Amino acid sequence: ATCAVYGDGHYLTFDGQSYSFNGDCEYTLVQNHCGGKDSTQDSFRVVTENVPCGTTGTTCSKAIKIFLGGFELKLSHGKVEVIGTDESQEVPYTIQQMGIYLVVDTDIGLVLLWDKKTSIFINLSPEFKGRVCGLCGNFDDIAVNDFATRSRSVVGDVLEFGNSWKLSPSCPDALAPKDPCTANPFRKSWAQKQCSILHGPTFAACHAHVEPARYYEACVNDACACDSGGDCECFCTAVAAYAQACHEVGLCVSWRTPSICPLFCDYYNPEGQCEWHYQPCGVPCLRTCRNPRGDCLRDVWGLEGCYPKCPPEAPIFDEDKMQCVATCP
Amino acid sequence: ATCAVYGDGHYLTFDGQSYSFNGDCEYTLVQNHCGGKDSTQDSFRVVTENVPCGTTGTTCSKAIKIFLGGFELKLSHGKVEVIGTDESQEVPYTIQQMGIYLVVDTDIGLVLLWDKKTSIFINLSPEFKGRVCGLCGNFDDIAVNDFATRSRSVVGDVLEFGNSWKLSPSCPDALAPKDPCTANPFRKSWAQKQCSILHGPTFAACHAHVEPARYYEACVNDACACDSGGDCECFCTAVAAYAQACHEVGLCVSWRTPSICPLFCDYYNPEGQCEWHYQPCGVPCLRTCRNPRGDCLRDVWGLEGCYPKCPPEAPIFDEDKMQCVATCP
Ligand SMILES: [Ca+2]
Ligand SMILES: [Ca+2]
Repeated sequence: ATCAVYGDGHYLTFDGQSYSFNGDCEYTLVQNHCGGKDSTQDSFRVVTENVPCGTTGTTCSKAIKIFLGGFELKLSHGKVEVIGTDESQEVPYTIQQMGIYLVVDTDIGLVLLWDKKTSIFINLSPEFKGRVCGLCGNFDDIAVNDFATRSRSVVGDVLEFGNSWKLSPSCPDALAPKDPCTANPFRKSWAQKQCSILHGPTFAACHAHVEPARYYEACVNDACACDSGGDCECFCTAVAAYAQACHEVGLCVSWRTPSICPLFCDYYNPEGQCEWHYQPCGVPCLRTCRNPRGDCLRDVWGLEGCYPKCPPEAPIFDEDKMQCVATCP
Repeated sequence: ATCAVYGDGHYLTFDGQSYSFNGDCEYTLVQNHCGGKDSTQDSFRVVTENVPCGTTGTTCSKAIKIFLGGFELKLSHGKVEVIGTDESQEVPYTIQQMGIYLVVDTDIGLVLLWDKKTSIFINLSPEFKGRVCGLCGNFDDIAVNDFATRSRSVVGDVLEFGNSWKLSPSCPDALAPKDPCTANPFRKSWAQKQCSILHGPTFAACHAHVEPARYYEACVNDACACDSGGDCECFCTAVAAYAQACHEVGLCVSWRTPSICPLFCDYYNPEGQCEWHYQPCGVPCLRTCRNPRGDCLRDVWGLEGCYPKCPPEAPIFDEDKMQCVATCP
């Protein structure tokens, strides 16, 4: 159970519902109290804005704003921005970047994952079941009642469900998308050649467990649509979505190849030093000044991305100068 | 003095002449005896074929064939293929891959550099001056007489000069190219943003020496034209052309950034081992079973690409399993 918003309008609910829509507006994914009685009076809210990326019109998210007790977080250009420093209580969120994921976790039990480019995953702890409303549907493990359109009513119109959670009072109404591959037929051969890796023998373990046909067509559509420049990032995000979906099951897999989506972990390594090896499965509990060896958050998973390989001498990471120091003074 | 064929129809002669043309045919760059008296009776010849890469019609080279004493080399799909094993004399060429360059050298003194995708550079030793004919012009350090169109005549028509060196008797005549950026105006902003790095402070050392305006517009044109997919490779080749042109002067520079054209030298490193650090300047003389420490070819330059960093124990490279073994048994 985890919200899966990625690429161009691909969504997967907690209860396991897959739909699609595109719209250039502001939307909220997770709300507290559903606008009613404030039971826990926390009023958590996560919102996002879509920009017309790509000439096909298939917009993708650009910025994410998080509201928590009068505290606001702005995510844009790969840098975290905070607006509003309430002089009460304290900081309730932790900002941590792991691999190619930007992770923010709340003391309430809310965990968000950010690829810093397009994708985003939201998971909810079981104590908040049912009483959550948004585009991700009610967290009740029932794919039937996940279409509550701000009025406790389930409607078969995915477009109506998506439009019901717009934020700007004066914002253009979203509409059904076109066919990216029919729009760009000349890219179809290259797109199929690139996205065929998912059905290749490398991902056979996940193929034997889940059905990647939806993710396969998602990769094809994303590659077809991405035509204004930098299609490599579109393809990499499309693949990494299914990679994470397989990883969260529990069985680690490896899919990176120097010809496709190549990381450059050597760059962070300074001169005369080599302590950054890519970890496919995902690093276990680490040690650093902020998070000691004995302390770790197990709600996170292996994920992916370059991680430092600190020497046995000074294995603690610093997180301020991106190196392994013995201890932060 | 070095032939510089790269991207989509970009050529620079030994004597320093820059022109451009595109054509889907077979052409010869360097010929021996110019079809006349065989002085050294070596009859060296390098030929190439152009394929309609990209929807703009700007073709780029795909395969290179080398003729040397009845020995033929086929270069396609990133793998070297040899056709014709004469049962006389011996092998006169050495096939070696260094960094992101595939290098073949002849005992005569001919050196070729291959990026395995599009680009190619040809240098000539001084003993072969003047008596060489081809698209690269006569090797006499004179930009005036480099337009010999197979008849010892210089013609101001670059198109005519290019067509005069076609090989297939029945092959379509080449024509002047269009404007890639006018063809794809929506890509102009992204292309300028990507190609502006050359004029950025990183390459100021070469900016203070050579004039990169031609290379700047070449990068812009290449990024504009590359639209059928994989524009990242087009941009990377366009940048690396100027990078090599600056490197051959003598002053080493660094331009790689994990956000742009990122190498994945970590991949070659096996588990528990980190002995592949990217070298910007280019590795000095190496040691291996084929080429010992005392033996090295100094005609080559630093170039670029991932190189192994063998430990002080077993520093010899094997070249058969891509690792550093003590000595080949
Ligand atoms: Ca539901
Ligand atoms: Ca000349």
